[PDB]
Amino acid sequence: QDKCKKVYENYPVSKCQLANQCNYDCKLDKHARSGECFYKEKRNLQCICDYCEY
Repeated sequence: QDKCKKVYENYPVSKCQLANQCNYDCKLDKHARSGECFYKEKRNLQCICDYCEY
């Protein structure tokens, strides 16, 4: 179970609404190729990073 994408310890759900945020941050702290947001729990939200492409 590698998964090019990795879940962030804890990210802001509100700011997650903006893809430019999750990516910018993910590629800033994690320095990952990219970063997107996922829909966890019933309403809660999560932010996952990306370390691959194509």
